[PDB]
Amino acid sequence: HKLVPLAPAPAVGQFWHVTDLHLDPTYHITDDRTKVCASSKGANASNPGPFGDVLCDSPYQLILSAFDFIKNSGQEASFMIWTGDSPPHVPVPELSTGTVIKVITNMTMTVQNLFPNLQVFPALGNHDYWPQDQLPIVTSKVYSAVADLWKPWLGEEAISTLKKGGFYSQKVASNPGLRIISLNTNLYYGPNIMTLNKTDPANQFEWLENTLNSSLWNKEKVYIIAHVPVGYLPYATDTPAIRQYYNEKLLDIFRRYSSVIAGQFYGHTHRDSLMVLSDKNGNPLNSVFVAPAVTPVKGVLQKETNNPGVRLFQYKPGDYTLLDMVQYYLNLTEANLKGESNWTLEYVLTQAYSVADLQPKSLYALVQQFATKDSKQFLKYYHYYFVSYDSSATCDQHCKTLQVCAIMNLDSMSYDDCLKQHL
Ligand SMILES: *[C@@H]1O[C@H](CO[C@@H]2O[C@@H](C)[C@@H](O)[C@@H](O)[C@@H]2O)[C@@H](O[C@@H]2O[C@H](CO)[C@@H](O)[C@H](O)[C@H]2NC(C)=O)[C@H](O)[C@H]1NC(C)=O
Ligand SMILES: *[C@@H]1O[C@H](CO)[C@@H](O[C@@H]2O[C@H](CO)[C@@H](O)[C@H](O)[C@H]2NC(C)=O)[C@H](O)[C@H]1NC(C)=O
Ligand SMILES: *[C@@H]1O[C@H](CO)[C@@H](O[C@@H]2O[C@H](CO)[C@@H](O)[C@H](O)[C@H]2NC(C)=O)[C@H](O)[C@H]1NC(C)=O
Ligand SMILES: *[C@@H]1O[C@H](CO)[C@@H](O)[C@H](O)[C@H]1NC(C)=O
Ligand SMILES: *[C@@H]1O[C@H](CO)[C@@H](O)[C@H](O)[C@H]1NC(C)=O
Ligand SMILES: [Zn+2]
Ligand SMILES: [Zn+2]
Repeated sequence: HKLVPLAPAPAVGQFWHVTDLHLDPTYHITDDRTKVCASSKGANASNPGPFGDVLCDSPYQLILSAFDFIKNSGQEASFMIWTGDSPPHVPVPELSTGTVIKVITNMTMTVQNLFPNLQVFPALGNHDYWPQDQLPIVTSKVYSAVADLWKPWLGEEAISTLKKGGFYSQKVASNPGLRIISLNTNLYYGPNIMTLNKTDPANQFEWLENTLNSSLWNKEKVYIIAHVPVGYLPYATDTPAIRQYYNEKLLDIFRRYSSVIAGQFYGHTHRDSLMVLSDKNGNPLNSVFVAPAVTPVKGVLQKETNNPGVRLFQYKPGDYTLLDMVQYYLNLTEANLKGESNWTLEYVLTQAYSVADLQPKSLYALVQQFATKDSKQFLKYYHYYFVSYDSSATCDQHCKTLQVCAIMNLDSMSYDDCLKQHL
């Protein structure tokens, strides 16, 4: 037979996920530690170095080290997802629309300059707007500016919806049959006073339903990406990450389409968390991966924070089932002491937890293990939750119940049931 595609001589696809870069262009080592970074809001940086400080957002040197690590890692990857939050945590009057656009431009061009051939799928974060959190339900300067910045990666239809509402879907050029849906979940975030009481802000739910329907009929698989996740904040009691009304509506769509959705990937929490979306009777439907931040920032009172992280997913080519996740990190104290970075493997999920893959069943069974008393699996998970920032951090019985309940129960009814039974 002539002119047949050439067969291979077990291939695995891979993609990167980076999030919550939070560049602080003010960062510099100075004798007066209240002047190291505007993101410390006048507190003395604790022990600052070239790669940052726990009381500061990311120096450019830290962000560049993360992307240089990716570039030089020897990992092949066919795309990258980037789930938002580029400007630093400074007060509203210290920023502006133009300043926000300048920072997002810097990060976008850093990526485009270092990875000219790599398609990247961004999502907007709640800090990717001026004033922060107030992302609107109609077009805006920011939405237009990111549409221009991200045009190398996005087709006409995606640019159109991004300009209008901050969301889009896009085919993955290197992966026929895979579509990325990039939601603007900041429309559902509590502090957003521009969307209070709207049943379908920016018509994103209607759009999402229609997009998933078309993916079904076009035999596509979907990865969902967004900044703010669904479900419950695992360190708090009964505090959904987005407003309850919206969390419930979004989860209803995700459950119904859970056979088309092969992955969900979020940021915002600056922590390494898992969730398993199940139906009301506890049949696992969809795996959810919240990635930790590059920035190590924390407030003055907060007891723990994260080390900087970036992560890589492995998936089945042409099928898009998730096979593994490799979490990398920077030991910030180690890097700052010597002045050179050593981005390094934190863990491989299948090896760390002795699971076969990232399918909902495999993670659902793992979390049953977490729940057993003195589970070594949960102890490891809690260490990884802060990206190995503090091995002596402990999670008492109340803390663990809040964590496990949030991992397994993404809707209000299931979550409440879990707390009533175990708290
Ligand atoms: C769900 O999608 C089907 C399929 O529609 C087509 O296939 C998609 C992959 C995409 O290419 C769409 O643009 C296509 O229209 C919808 O069924 C079609 O609906 C149109 C009217 O809008 C009708 O003229 C066609 O005959 C329908 N085709 C079939 C096979 O039924 C369907 O309406 C969508 N459902 C919902 C609830 O949105
Ligand atoms: C993004 O911003 C950084 C600095 O905020 C720019 O970097 C300057 O030059 C080198 C590398 O180009 C940095 O290490 C320095 O920190 C920066 N200079 C000064 C005086 O601080 C970088 O060029 C910007 N990138 C883009 C694409 O705009
Ligand atoms: C990151 O690097 C720091 C500094 O090297 C490590 O700090 C060690 O912390 C343990 C307690 O957790 C101490 O007993 C050691 O003496 C410290 N080592 C040094 C050389 O100071 C820290 O453990 C590292 N983080 C990880 C996850 O390995
Ligand atoms: C910062 O640290 C120095 C100690 O070297 C101290 O004199 C100064 O008052 C501190 N400022 C604040 C706000 O903690
Ligand atoms: C809007 O407010 C009313 C009453 O305050 C409430 O019944 C309704 O569910 C709210 N809608 C949304 C989308 O929050
Ligand atoms: Zn953030
Ligand atoms: Zn955020």
